[PDB]
Amino acid sequence: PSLRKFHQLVAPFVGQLVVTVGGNSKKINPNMLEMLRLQDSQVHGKNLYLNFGLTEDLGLPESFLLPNSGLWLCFHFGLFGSVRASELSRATKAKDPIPRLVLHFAKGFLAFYNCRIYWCLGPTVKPTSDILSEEFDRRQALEALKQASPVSYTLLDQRYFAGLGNIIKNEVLYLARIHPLSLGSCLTPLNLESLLDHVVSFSVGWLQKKLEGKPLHHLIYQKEQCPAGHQVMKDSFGPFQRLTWWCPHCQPKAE
Ligand SMILES: [Zn+2]
Repeated sequence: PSLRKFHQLVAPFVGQLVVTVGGNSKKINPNMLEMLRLQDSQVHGKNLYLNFGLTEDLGLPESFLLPNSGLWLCFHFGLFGSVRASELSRATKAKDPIPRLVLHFAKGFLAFYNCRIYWCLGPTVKPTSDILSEEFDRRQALEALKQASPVSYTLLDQRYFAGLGNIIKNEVLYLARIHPLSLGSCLTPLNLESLLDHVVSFSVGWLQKKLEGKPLHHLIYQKEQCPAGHQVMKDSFGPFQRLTWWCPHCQPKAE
């Protein structure tokens, strides 16, 4: 799979609106891409990055209230991954293969075969740091987590947990039932693995909930009482300070 050819195929569609979508991969719900423009396409290290959005002059969206910057889709091509332009592949005597995704433009369409398709932060950040990307360097992440500093400070480090902000920090911390100020050296590997997995789970879940616009129920973020019902405490901590919520009863400090 030479991704240079794939990029050459994708290039004529850059700047064109997406009319409709098809395929059998509905995990990302590609119908979000309707009436959006393929604003950019780039290739870096066995991955293909496509950007969809509505950017007008000066970088402003179409309709503005004072009162986004586009979505990035990552395509990780395996040994037999491929993309087609205005044509569909046929089987080689093993029924025709079904494309994972088909994007329709007025000029033509693109079909992607045998590839992993997931949202990502984009090319600007290294995929190893990206928490959304499947190619997430969990070795690097745990090496960062085992440091002396409290877990909130390490989690907010974009070099190793890129894309992780305040809300994900608080929710992932409550889900593992660990205190925000607990040290990464003074935590069990069980809790560390649970936290690291909850990162990847809650990130993609929250992203999918936010894209579809469905109302999201916050567990501990800006909540007066925890799910169990204990009063929630609020204070500011940082390595630059940020607002934090935690339940001391649910999340002991644990020396
Ligand atoms: Zn509680």
